[PDB]
Amino acid sequence: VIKPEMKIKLCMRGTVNGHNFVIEGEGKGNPYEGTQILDLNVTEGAPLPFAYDILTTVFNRAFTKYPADIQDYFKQTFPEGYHWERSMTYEDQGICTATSNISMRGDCFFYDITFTGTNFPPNGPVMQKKTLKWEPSTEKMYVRDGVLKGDVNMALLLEGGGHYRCDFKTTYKAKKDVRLPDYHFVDHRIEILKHDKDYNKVKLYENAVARYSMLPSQAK
Amino acid sequence: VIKPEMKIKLCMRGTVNGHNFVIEGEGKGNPYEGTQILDLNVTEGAPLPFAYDILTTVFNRAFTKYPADIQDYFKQTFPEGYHWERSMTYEDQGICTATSNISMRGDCFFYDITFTGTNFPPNGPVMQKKTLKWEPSTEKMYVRDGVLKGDVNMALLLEGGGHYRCDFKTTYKAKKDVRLPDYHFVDHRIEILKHDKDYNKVKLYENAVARYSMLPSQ
Amino acid sequence: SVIKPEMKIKLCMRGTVNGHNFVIEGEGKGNPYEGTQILDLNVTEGAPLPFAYDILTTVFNRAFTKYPADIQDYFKQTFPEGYHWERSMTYEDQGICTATSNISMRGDCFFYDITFTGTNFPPNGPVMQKKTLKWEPSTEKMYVRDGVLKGDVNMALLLEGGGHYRCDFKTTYKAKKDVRLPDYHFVDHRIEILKHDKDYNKVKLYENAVARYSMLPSQ
Amino acid sequence: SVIKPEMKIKLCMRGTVNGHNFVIEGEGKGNPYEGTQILDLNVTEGAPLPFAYDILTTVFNRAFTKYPADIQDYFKQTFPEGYHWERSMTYEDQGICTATSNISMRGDCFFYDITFTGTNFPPNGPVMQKKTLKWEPSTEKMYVRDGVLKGDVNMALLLEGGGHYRCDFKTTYKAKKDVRLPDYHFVDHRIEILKHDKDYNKVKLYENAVARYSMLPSQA
Repeated sequence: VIKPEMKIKLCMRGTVNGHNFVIEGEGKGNPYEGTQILDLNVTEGAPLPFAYDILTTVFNRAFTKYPADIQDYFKQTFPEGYHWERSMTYEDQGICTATSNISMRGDCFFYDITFTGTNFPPNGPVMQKKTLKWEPSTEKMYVRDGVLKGDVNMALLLEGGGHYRCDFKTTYKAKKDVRLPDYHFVDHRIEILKHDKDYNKVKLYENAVARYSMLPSQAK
Repeated sequence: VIKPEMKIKLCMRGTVNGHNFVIEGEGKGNPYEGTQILDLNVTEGAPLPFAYDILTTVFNRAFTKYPADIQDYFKQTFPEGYHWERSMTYEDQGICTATSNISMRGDCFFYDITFTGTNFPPNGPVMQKKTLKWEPSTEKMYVRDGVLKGDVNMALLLEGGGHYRCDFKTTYKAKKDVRLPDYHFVDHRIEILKHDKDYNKVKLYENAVARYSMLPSQ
Repeated sequence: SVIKPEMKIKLCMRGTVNGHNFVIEGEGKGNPYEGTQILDLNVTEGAPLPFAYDILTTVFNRAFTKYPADIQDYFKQTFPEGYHWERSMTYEDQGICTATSNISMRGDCFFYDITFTGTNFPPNGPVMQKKTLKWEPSTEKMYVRDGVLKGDVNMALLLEGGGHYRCDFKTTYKAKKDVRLPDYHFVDHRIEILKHDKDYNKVKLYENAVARYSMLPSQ
Repeated sequence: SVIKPEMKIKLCMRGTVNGHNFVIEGEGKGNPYEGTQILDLNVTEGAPLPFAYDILTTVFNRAFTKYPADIQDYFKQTFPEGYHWERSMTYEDQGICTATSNISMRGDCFFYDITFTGTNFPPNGPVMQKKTLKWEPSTEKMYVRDGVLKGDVNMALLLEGGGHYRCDFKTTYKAKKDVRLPDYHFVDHRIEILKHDKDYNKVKLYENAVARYSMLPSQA
């Protein structure tokens, strides 16, 4: 069902700081290698008045390299697919939510996305477009109430060299009965490969890899 | 331009726990008295699988009784209007956001609303519809960076007794330059006065009054 | 009843904020059924304090609360044995403070044994640069949870220049014995520093608190 | 260098959780460059503890971290003068703990002066009911802010029954002298109770901690 190469099509409807916008994307990736590339176009609301980086992790954990010894919640859930829900709590009290309904037809994933951003300070690094990238990260994956949660401490690198923190809490909900994983980690590195001046066109890459801890247990 | 009686029309497009919905409403109230009634209809996604109460405060601070010694940020901004943004952090990590763009044509307010709910536990009081009402509340109003913030500790009274807590942080953003208020309070009491079985049809009322502290300064 | 219309207060606080250890002693008195009280506070170790004194003030007793008769008073009925309370204070710039208080009584005197810890205040923030003027008056939401009484309050420091710096308080109040619990209600506050010396080595502090239900009628 | 291949540890903690005062002494030793250590802890007042001991364990020194040559070691650099740390621990059911530790050195021994406060734990929650099995292994995000080092980590307690109970840690580590500051990096941990007596009056405690950059390469 999940092919070695899969295409992607998406549509995000968003509001941030009261500015409405729509973004469409198309791309492709390699689910079993945990890599993917998307081409994103702002089709309504351009140019965006806020840092593009707040959006980029909203643009599918099917694209994760899972070792054989950890259950792959994400690839098991197709063709039926899954949705996810996320809260993003920034350290200056900007709060974003997003939801994404993920389906499959043929060799293509489709995502139907909403994004809301609230309460960003006008002089803060989001509304002043002071961000450079997300740092790579490690997301903690755990089962709760029969679905999978993933929490990650994310940080934007800023112009100037400091960081701006955001706490992600995501719940990933399979539309079929899959084998559930044990507690584990997904290491990520998301990167904008290219963009025009106002980020109306963006080329976006993510590498993600699941694992257990590298440290052995002593209490055994 | 804000009349003694104003009408209201609204539209909400919402998603909670992945469930999309659309609610339309109409009503009216008395802005200088701080009271209003709305009639709300679920037009898509009926029946809602969650507690209707999580939406009700999202269905306009123009409907507030302001004494003359507190600047009224809300009434000053019309006819151009204002927009607001809110986060609602529940104690069990459900997080909702909402935005509303509020305009006026004649004797009628219009609201264009989004609502997103994330990460509600499936056996919690929201997804199990165990809520009875919001308690009345006291919102704290303070100026920040030229606009008006209001924060309020909210609580849902639950079936069975006990409360479920939610922290609201709102930013209200005037579309023209207004006189800003000093720190103050808005007391509220919101109530669903009638509903049908599945809350497809709701009649909703709010009373809100602004004030300084009732305690004198030493 | 052992809560007399006039009661005295004695307290000791051991604290640490931003790594700086300190000890504060206080003595005072108030009128419990009226909701008013006065304290004289002296820093006995770690002076001068490197942070805004206002972070400490609400930790220096809900026994000093005016309770209308239709609202159950959780607090006075806990005595003579008393009660303890535990509090988290989460500031908007990620400073987080905890405090605990054990409140006992002998004769016409309350005694408080207090701890305070402050973590992660930004070095240029209004706490460590002492930019605060006062707390604003407040409304605390009181609700039963798990057989004890919780109170949550959105607090705000007025700062030099008229902006505010927000703090969310979450307190649990726990009677040493079983007592009748209240319905949901509110406690309004106004806390004020009446006098201080330049480094806040000596502070005179006042509070007024009054419980109520909502003044708005119900439909 | 004053940091020897093997260092001893002595510590005193004064704490309060849920109204319950206690004092815990400890002694042990570790290998700072290997990132490993063992402590033996003894409750000297307030025994037996009425709460899950796990809440205390990460408060019982990042000098014990294996740092690679390409990441600056904030912690080793700050001795003999030492450092202090400040920590908030926010649990998902509104329990909030703080801790502070002052870390000094004489000869081949570290000394820690520790406070711990725990507030607002629910009485039927897993803390007060002693339902915790262990912390999961974790990945702490390390970043400089205002000339000192912060570390944030998403922690989880494994519970009886197999679910997890989340806690968000925010730490600030503050050197007592000038040191070379590191770039953004990670510290992987695995903390374990190796042995304990019936009421946890005596506990033998191990940590392994290792600093790293991300394992994933950049496409930028």
